[PDB]
Amino acid sequence: HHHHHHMVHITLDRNTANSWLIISKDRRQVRMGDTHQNVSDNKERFSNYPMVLGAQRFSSGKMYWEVDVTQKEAWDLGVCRDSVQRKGQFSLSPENGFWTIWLWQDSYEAGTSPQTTLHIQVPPCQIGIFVDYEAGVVSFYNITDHGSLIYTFSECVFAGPLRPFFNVGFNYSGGNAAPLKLCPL
Ligand SMILES: NC(=S)Nc1ccccc1OC(F)(F)F
Repeated sequence: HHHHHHMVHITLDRNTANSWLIISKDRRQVRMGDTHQNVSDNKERFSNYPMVLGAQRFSSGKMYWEVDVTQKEAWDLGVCRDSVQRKGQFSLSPENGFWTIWLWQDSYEAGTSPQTTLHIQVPPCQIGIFVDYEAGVVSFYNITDHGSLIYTFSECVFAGPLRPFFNVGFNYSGGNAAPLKLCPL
């Protein structure tokens, strides 16, 4: 791909974070803490899952960013509507306002309903995310494998402003403590 030149500087929005997340000073890294992180509750926080949004809102144009997933066992990445549900149980689907991929139990899947199996030969350590608002496209790239395509959502019906979306995953196994990191341009 030649999407790198639409690079945007993403930062994480603390106010949206699940109360167990720890976001770095520079707002570019996030990990699962081993307890509640001593913050007040608010209507923006994701309650049920270790999720957080980017601060940036996109309603036009082309945007690109990269995320480091090194030595994680589980995570979700992509974009979502600004108005997605925060409280309770929900599935990651375009019907619910999410355009995402994930790693879970040694398989990669796109968050369609029902989910779609991904075919990745080189497990990625960094993922590129490209959004073309006007075209209705969200694409994912394997930066570890020379930028190879992972998945494209097309004919997207965004129906609102978009925010970068992250899930660091639970750490029941003790093998998923590593952070998500926004990579430098
Ligand atoms: N709120 C729920 S249902 N679970 C949850 C979410 C975020 C951090 C911790 C959580 O409970 C757990 F520790 F049991 F997983």
